Amino acid sequence: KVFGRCELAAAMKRHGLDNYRGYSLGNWVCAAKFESNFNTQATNRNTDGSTDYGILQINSRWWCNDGRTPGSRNLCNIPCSALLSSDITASVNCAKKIVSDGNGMNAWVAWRNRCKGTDVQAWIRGCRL
Ligand code: NA
Ligand SMILES: [Pt+2]
Repeated sequence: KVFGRCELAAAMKRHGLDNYRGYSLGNWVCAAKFESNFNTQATNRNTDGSTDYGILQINSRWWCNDGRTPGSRNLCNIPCSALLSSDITASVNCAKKIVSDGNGMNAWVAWRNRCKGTDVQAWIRGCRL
């Protein structure tokens, strides 16, 4: 599913990401734009053999089981395919564990490099939230 910007903002808000660990909703919408282009089906292979999955590009190295990342962890206790659903619940629930783990949104390379320190409130402008 490719979300619209305000459509994703509404879903992320409903699932409790606005101000989650102090990150405003615009931070999460910006992170999903640059991680996945708002596409729940996005997948990208990492150099270490792991893969990033879904609208927030969650890594099989630590967070999910994809059956091809040997020696890895599954800290969200899910198959990585759960992170590709049109329903973002599994991605949002897993993102909450990631952002809680001590590095905050720096875990998302695209957030660090393209969102951090920018006018992230622009990402929710015009939306009826
Ligand atoms: Na894993
Ligand atoms: Pt939820």
